[PDB]
Amino acid sequence: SGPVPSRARVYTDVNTHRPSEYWDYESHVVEWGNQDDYQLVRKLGRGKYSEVFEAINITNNEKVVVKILKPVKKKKIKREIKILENLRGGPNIITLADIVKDPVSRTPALVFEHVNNTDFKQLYQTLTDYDIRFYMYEILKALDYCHSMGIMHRDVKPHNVMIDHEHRKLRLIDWGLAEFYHPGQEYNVRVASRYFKGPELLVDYQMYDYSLDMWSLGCMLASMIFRKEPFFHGHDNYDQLVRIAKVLGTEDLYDYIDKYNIELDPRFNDILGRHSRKRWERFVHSENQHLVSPEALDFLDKLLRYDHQSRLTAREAMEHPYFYTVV
Amino acid sequence: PVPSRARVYTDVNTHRPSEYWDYESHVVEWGNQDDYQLVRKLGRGKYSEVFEAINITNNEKVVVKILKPVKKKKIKREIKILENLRGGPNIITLADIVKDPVSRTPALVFEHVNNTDFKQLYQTLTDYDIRFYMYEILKALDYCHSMGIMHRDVKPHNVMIDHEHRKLRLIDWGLAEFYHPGQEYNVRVASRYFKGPELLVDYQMYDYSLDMWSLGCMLASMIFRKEPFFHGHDNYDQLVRIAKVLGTEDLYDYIDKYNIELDPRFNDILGRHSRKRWERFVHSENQHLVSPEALDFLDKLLRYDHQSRLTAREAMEHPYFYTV
Ligand SMILES: CCc1ccccc1-c1ccc(CNCCc2nc3cccc([N+](=O)O)c3[nH]2)cc1Cl
Ligand SMILES: CCc1ccccc1-c1ccc(CNCCc2nc3cccc([N+](=O)O)c3[nH]2)cc1Cl
Repeated sequence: SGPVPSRARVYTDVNTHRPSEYWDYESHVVEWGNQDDYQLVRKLGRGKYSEVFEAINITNNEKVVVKILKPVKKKKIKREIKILENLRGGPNIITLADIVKDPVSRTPALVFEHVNNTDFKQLYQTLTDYDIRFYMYEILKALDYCHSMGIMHRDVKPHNVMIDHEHRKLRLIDWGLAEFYHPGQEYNVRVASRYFKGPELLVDYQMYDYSLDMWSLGCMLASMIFRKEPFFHGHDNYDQLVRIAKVLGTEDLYDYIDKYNIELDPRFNDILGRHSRKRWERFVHSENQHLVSPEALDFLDKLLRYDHQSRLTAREAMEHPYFYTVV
Repeated sequence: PVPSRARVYTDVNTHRPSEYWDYESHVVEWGNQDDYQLVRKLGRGKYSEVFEAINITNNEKVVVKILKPVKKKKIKREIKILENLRGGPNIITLADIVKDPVSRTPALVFEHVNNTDFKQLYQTLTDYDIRFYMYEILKALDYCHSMGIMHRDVKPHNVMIDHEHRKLRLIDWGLAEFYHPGQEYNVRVASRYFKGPELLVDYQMYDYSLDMWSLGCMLASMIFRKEPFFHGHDNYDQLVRIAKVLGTEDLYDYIDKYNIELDPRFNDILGRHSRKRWERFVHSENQHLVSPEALDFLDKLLRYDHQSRLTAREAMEHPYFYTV
């Protein structure tokens, strides 16, 4: 008969009850302004099909961020623009300020609010237990907001979280893989970055939801509190599930695939093996014990679960004792 | 023109960091309006509509103000001021800042207020009631002035009263601004009947004392049962109506003192007028609200010279309030 259907435990019908205007990005009309009002200063990063720059707005002498997009897929550009317009002004969401094209190149470009990114390489050596709790709570405010707006980010990872530590400011960026949640919809599993992909993507279960972002957030928490980067170090997408099974165990993996009647790809036959369920306390060492606590391990255990339905939602996560010390 | 500054809270914003008063640099976090269900329309103002609503997460009634985004800088200003004053005595409480997912229209969520009708209070009000509520307004004004803010739109429409619970709230901070000594402000503020002489003669270096003139106009209308007290038909005529009570002599002394150049539009309409005695406005229908203390207090608020008017602090110490 095929796989068993599934739906989100929260914000299930938020898009169903809204007019098509909100979610039908293919029908959205994009107004491209003149890029002559912005002067490019320096390159910040170079991603797949995009380059990010620091720039200056000549009309008010203010710094901005300009993302120049390689127009490989026009439908994908309309999707990112519509999502950014819908989320504009939301808590800890990057703020879209303008949509422009250079007069001669006609290359699509997005203009955002400036963020003064601190170099993290020196920062994780000085980070405290409070700092991790504080910034994890800021990420959860962004996730509960975008999920309430019927949007899944689908690429949560440290590269997509900008922090200005001096001002204690955090922003969730790069909404290029984000999508609108419709119950019963089958999505493409080729999303997120390898180390952050949820088990649903790795076993080809297409009827996933906001809970995918909660797995990716758990991977980030485990790498920070244990000082192990990345936490699940796969070398390919099949090996990535084996790395997860070496921690969570193979017994609970079979319960997951049986609950949803998922057919395991034959490529897992010779590599999966048999693995015991490990205790989270086994990852504690002298270099990371100052970031670990019973509360932190209980919270991590409630995020890193095979069953997407059993993971905490962003709102449930915000009520956990791990955050009792934050404002 | 001659430079002027406030007699109180002069440098309160000067000694605070830039974050406090630089509203243009303030980051506004717009939440999801899906947590609120609109019930009914309460009122419709210029560039705003006020609705009674219910917060679905705690089953509590709230007030939701939907703003027409005519000027984005003005929205940031009102929000920053409401955030700075949040929780202050008799100040409307900002509870949330939201936008509807499809319309993206800016909206402010406030505490609920069960207002008693203004046209209904007017008949059963006593001398004590006027003294009590005037003191409640003074608590809000001394607080916002101490916080370096001038309301600039003090009028009865902006004061909500729950008479059953004896609760008062100063609302509509859309025209409010931060006071900086020596700053020149826009004179196109406040409602016609409540505009101070400084606004009418185009004197831009005004302060917190503007709010004390407006409060004076409110007191005069209540004790004398004359609404409004100064009934101008346009901004130029408004100055003539004040001149009919305070006289044209003291107006020229005010003008000369600050080297104000009178607009030529006043040439054929201002005329010559005598200074009237406050006792002349007492009649059979209002004598139960008038007293020597009330007239002395009123005389100390309604003065052309903004520097000579009582401060909210000085006003709170007047014998008129000895019974509250
Ligand atoms: C490590 C995961 C984690 C777990 C728990 C709490 C915080 C974090 C975290 C969160 C964020 C960062 C800092 N990430 C910066 C990523 C970044 N910095 C940039 C700088 C310039 C451009 C960038 N771009 O993507 O275009 C860019 N992207 C560092 C860390 Cl340590
Ligand atoms: C006895 C106090 C007093 C002393 C001196 C002069 C006037 C009064 C007075 C007399 C009546 C009122 C009541 N004004 C209500 C105005 C109002 N009622 C509303 C009801 C609904 C919405 C409103 N809004 O503007 O958003 C709104 N605004 C307030 C006051 Cl302060």
